[PDB]
Amino acid sequence: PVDVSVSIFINKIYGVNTLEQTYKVDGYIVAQWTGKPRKTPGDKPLIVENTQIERWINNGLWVPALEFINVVGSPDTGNKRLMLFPDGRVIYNARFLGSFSNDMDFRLFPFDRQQFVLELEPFSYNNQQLRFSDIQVYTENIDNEEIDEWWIRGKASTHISDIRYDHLSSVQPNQNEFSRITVRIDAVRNPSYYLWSFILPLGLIIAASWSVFWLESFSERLQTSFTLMLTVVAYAFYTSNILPRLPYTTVIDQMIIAGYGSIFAAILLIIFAHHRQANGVEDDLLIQRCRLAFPLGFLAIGCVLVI
Amino acid sequence: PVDVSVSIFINKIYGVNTLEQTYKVDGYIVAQWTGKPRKTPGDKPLIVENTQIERWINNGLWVPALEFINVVGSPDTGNKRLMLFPDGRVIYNARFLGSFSNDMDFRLFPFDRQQFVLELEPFSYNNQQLRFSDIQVYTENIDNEEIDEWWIRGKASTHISDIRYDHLSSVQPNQNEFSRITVRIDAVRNPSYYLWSFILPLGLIIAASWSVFWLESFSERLQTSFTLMLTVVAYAFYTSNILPRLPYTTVIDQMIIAGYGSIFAAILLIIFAHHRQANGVEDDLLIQRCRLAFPLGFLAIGCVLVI
Amino acid sequence: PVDVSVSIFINKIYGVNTLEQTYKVDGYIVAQWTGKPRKTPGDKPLIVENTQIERWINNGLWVPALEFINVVGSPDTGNKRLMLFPDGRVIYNARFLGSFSNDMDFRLFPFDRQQFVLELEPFSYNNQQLRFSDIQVYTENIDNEEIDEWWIRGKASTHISDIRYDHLSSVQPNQNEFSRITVRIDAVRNPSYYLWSFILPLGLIIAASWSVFWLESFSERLQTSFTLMLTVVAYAFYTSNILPRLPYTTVIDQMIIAGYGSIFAAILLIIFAHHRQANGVEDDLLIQRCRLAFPLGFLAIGCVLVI
Amino acid sequence: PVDVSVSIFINKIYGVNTLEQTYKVDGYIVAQWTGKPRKTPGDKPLIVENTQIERWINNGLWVPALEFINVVGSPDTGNKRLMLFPDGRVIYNARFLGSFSNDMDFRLFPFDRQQFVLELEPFSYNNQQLRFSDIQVYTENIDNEEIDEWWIRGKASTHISDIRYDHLSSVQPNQNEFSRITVRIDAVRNPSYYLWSFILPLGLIIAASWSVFWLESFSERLQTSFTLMLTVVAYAFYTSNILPRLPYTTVIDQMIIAGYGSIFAAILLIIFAHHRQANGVEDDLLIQRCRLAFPLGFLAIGCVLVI
Amino acid sequence: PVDVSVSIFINKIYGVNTLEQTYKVDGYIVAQWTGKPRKTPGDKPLIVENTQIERWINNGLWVPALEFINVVGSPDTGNKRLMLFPDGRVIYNARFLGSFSNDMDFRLFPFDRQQFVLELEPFSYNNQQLRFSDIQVYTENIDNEEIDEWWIRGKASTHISDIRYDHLSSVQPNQNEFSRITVRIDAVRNPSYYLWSFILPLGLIIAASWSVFWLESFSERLQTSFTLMLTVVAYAFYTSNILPRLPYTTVIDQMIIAGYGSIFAAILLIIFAHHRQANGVEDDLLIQRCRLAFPLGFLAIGCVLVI
Repeated sequence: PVDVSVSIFINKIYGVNTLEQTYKVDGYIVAQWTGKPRKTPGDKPLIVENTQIERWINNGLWVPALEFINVVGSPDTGNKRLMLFPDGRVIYNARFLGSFSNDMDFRLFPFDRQQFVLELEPFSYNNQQLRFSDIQVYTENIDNEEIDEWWIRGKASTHISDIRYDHLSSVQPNQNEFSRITVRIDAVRNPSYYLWSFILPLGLIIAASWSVFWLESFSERLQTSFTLMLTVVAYAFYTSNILPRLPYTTVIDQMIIAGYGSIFAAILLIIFAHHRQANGVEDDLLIQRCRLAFPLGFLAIGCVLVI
Repeated sequence: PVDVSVSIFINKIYGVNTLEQTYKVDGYIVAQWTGKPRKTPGDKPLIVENTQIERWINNGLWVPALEFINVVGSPDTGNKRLMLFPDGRVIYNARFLGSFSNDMDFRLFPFDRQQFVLELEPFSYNNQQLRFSDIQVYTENIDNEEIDEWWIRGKASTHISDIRYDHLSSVQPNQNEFSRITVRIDAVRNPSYYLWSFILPLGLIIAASWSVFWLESFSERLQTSFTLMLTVVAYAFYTSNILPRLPYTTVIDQMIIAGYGSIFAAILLIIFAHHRQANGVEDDLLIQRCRLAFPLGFLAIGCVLVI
Repeated sequence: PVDVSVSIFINKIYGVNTLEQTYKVDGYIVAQWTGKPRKTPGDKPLIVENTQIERWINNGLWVPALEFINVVGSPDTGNKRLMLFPDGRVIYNARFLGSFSNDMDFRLFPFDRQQFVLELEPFSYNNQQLRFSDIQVYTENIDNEEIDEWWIRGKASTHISDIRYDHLSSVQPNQNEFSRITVRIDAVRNPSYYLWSFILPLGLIIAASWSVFWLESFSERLQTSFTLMLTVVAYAFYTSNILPRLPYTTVIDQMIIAGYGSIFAAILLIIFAHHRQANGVEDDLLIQRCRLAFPLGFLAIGCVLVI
Repeated sequence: PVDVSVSIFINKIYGVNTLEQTYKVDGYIVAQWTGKPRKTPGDKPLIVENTQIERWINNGLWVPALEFINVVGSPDTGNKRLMLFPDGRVIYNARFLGSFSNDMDFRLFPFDRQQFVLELEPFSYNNQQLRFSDIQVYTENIDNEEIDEWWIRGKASTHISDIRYDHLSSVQPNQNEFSRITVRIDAVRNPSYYLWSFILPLGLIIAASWSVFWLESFSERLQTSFTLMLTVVAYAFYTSNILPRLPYTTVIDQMIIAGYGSIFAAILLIIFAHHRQANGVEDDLLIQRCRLAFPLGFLAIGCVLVI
Repeated sequence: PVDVSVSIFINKIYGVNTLEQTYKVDGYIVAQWTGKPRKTPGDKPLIVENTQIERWINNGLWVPALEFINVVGSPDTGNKRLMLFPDGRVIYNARFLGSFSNDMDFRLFPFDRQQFVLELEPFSYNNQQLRFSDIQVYTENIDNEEIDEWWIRGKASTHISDIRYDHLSSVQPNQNEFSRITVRIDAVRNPSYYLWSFILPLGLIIAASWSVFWLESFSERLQTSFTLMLTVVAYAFYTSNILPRLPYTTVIDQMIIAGYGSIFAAILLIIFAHHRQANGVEDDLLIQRCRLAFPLGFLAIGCVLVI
């Protein structure tokens, strides 16, 4: 087995796609291994760039294809370099920009943690193995964080391992184990924007919705909630058109549903007060004064949103 | 005829496009067949990656083109591999990401079932036939389902068959039958998000629309429905801007239409009550109290939405 | 002149772009012609796939470039095949996905008819002519129509002809006529979704707008139309954000404008009634009761929308 | 210097992008020049298509690269053709689709004039010059204009000239002048859709906003303008979401701002009338009757929108 | 070390993407260096265009790959040119369109300053160094500025330097320093559109929100703020759907939040006035007349938005 050492430099992690559960990574990859020594011009190592690499491979230079197990589509690679040493060893250097996949849970929306992952594994060779993995994620931990969308809690953690494929080729003696590098980078979302521009106003609006009980008339109390209704709908619109699309409800999504319910419960009470009596217009003076039953009956149902 | 055995590994099914009736599939394809034995370095099978395959084909290596009958556009293929065995046999291994087409009915929207399909068939050869088909869909049935948009029912069902082309080339003796593999994967949509964030509020809103009859005045009853009107419009907007575009009405779409109608029917009654009398302001005390005729006259018309 | 026979198989017509007046077509193209006989391995016709075709052309195999006169950009071509016959003849088979252009009138919007068109013409040769054209549009007429956006009237109509180019090269003897195949496929839009989700509610809303005249007060009548105003605006928004963009007004667009006008005319009358009198608050009892002058004065102006 | 004659056929001008100031052009380019005579099979001129051209260039055929000075990105080129004449001359024919840049002023929005421009100039050669330029813009002036977004004045105006580059290579004797063809096509926007669907309703809405002064009460007059406010906001939304994005205000944009102001001025007057008195509820009978001071005080400030 | 002189011509800086912190740059790059003299046809320098450059590199012509350290993805390069001089020197000329990355702070939104940056560094060679950098940004400072989105303060400032890479290859003697050119161009945003179409109306709206205190009734005062609420929400929607997406709050964003708060504070006061008394309907005549406490209590909290 050939010992291949891998170094991965990560430049930029961006463009998360919530629906597809993908994210974009720009970086370099470096692979080193040793082959039989060679005569290089002078005795300085030889440099082979881009189009020329192909030529050396035709004359039988071994350059194993390393696959990103979890790229969606084939990465855009920039410059490629072979550094051929006279003492045999070989260094492959290439820049890449790729879309990568991972299981991503967005349920705690505005405050969710996520992990960006790279998985490197040789495409054709079970033989030849990964010596060691190094991830130079030379961004910076707690710096421009508030200028950037995601806060990195790395550095990156690595993990070389062996993957067994059951249903393999017609090869069987013992060629079903491939060497796999797995990089993980942890991150949390920058919850600021969503608190101040979504959670907050949603609160104010839901709260204000409660001030319907301090209206004198019944005709006032009822007609007004039809406007609070329209308000939550507009806010749902605004909220859902700007927030990331998902197949499940988020924190915010539930708040909105709550607002919908609070306002509908009120309409039930408001109408009940007016007809649970012993006359015609005896609004249960006590009930129509649940101007406290709601606010904290909602901050009770609102502390079971987090049970 | 050459016996070609195909194995298809399916990594990710994502990005459904409702309007175009397409979906994205990332995976590997493996084809094996046997040709006349060969001298391979050592006697170990020979590996040929990417750019080199082209070269071997120039020297007359037969590698038949296998077409995805139902890809829209040409798939993005990652790494290619030929494994050449000394005892003759040949294995072709390639990664692919492609957009695939299928008839898709989205009429039951939030709770629709769908089937993702691959169709493999040789591009040029009626001769050479498909030995057997294997689909390793190594995701997992009922696991992270609630993190993912689609729930897979699978495993995949396969189907080798023969397709006859009537209008063919100038070849006629009997060369109009092609071997076609057909993979099918079943799935249902994750109806959660749509129930709690769309169906529910739409219900509340339509229900609340009925509380218009518990308004004392007529001026109150009528003026208020103009707001309920605006509310349904807003909700239609919200609904249609976030939901997948289609050329037909869905479940939700009908609910919306229903809301439109309920509110328009009420406006008719509300105005009729006020002028079907024997004076000037004799609102049919009985009629203006169809505060039950509607809710269940709608839950009757609402059980014929599902007849 | 060489006799070239063309067969075009059409798989999918999708992705109409209203603004650019383009549509997407996926299919195969087949060209056959006869050249000087050849020695083929065995005496079975020879198959040449993809990359190899290029090689044969280098050794002087004539394969004339057939251009799609009306593609926007250059088509994505999948697999290519040369079938070389020993008795001379040659068959070119290629899959294609392209964006095609045609004059498209969308003025009758929800119920417009359109025609999808292919135009094939040799790129360099006025010599060599198109023998006959066959379009196998093996979809199905009136079948899944209600699952699909467009209903095909077809089958396709063909028409081989000669195009004369005035301003041509320095060639003049008589080399300005090119053989052009022209395929046409007719289609109508699936007007369902738009009737039930747009035309209908727009009607209800415009109608309901008329119930403003059945309000008792003047303050009621006027203040309320400001809400009907806002409603039409919201509906315009909803309507225009979901409907296809165009540089002209459609049917629906006019309805919307009508709604705008009806509501503005009403505001004029409502205010006129209140001040065309002999006192201060003598609303022309007769006029404020044009609760029929509008509905049918609009179904009169609404039958001149179709004159 | 070689005399190169250029002819440019323009098929389609579409996809204007207001923000980037770019537009899309599909067409053919034709270049002709004369080199030393050649032996062509027969004595008929020779045709060389696509992939073959590259080969002839390897054997030392001179084919100068003509650059589109103002393409954004590199054009998608379809078929290429070399027509090699026995008497020396050479014709290069290629189809192209590119995105082109030009200074574009969109300030008169719905009625702006624009000019679509091509700029052709040899990439490497100051030597060799452009003989003459011909632009066959065979669309049609005033024909389907109302089906198309842009109305072409044209025909196209050409202009061959010499561009001097100051900071040039290490070459200095006098090699800093390049031959540049510059095509211009004039066009005006199809202002229909925007008049009837935007300018008009905006008018109606702004007008109707004035009918607030014909409300009897003060509570009526004030509360109602808060709805007119909301209406303008909605109309701004509708307007800005459908109109082309720009970094400056358009005609329409100003109307909107006007509506905003009129409504705010009214709220000032309405409130002023109610408190500029000698009691408590003495609304300046005269002032509250500026039901004419506004409409024409706005058609005065509205004729200084065009000073 | 080889002395490489670089000149960069910048044609267009466009398409800023706020979320990804990237911008688009179209331009030319020119590299010059000197190698061993050569025999050129005649003694005129030799020109080598596009496809041919590749050939010369195969015969061992050294053309070092210069990487844009900060491109996202790999640039689209148009025409390439080698100018080979007989006296040895070599000039490389290429057009490029690329997406470039930089730290971008958008917190002062409508009036933010930004800097567009290019970073050029040899891909493989620590040897060979950058002689001098020249950026010809031949646009124009304060000219068509009001037609363009961004105003350039330039001209461009350069900075050639040495970057040390710690974790490098197996090379160690002293080969960890690479020559890096860094270009910077300064710019400010054209704040017009946003002042007149966003900041202004937002002001009017927030101001008008204060006129709620000039309402006579309490039922009037409270019911009306529910409409002002809905208005701010609609404006938030309009605002956020048209403005650039970011992970933080901007100036405008805060104004919006302020409007939300002002309107909520008012609802608190309005309700407090009505129940802080010695009876039932004694609205603190003094308090309900904070028609000045707010406007300037907000222009006080509004001058701490800028502390």
